[PDB]
Amino acid sequence: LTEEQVTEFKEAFSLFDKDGDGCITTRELGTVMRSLGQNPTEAELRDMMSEIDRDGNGTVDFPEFLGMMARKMKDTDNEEEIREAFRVFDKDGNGFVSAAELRHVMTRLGEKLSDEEVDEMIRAADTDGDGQVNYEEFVRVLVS
Ligand SMILES: [Ca+2]
Ligand SMILES: [Ca+2]
Ligand SMILES: [Ca+2]
Ligand SMILES: [Ca+2]
Repeated sequence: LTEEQVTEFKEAFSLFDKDGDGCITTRELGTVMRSLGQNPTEAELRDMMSEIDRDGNGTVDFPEFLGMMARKMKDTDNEEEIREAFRVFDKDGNGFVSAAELRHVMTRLGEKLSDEEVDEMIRAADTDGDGQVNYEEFVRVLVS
């Protein structure tokens, strides 16, 4: 992460760590959520904390909080990277990747494929039978 990002996350952490002791407990997470107009149960708060408490000591320190934010940012970036790739493959912007578009963009990526090979790729990913690859069909492949 950048210095900047670490700084914004340190500010956020400080808002949860009400007593300033360096860790966020389930009670402090309760106090933050109620201050936002929410009202979780104690079981729900233990469950939310469990997902972020990497070492299992029951509370969340700043390295664990930063690890949660870094993984959230990476998930958002991977999703954006796959969307951007789809928009680059869909050269005419109609929302579908055709066999001709896929053959052409693979050459830009350094792969010279035959029309039969690209047509096999289209049929493997084309789960609705329209002969083109739509965005969700593309995501399915890039996630497998
Ligand atoms: Ca604390
Ligand atoms: Ca911990
Ligand atoms: Ca297209
Ligand atoms: Ca399709």
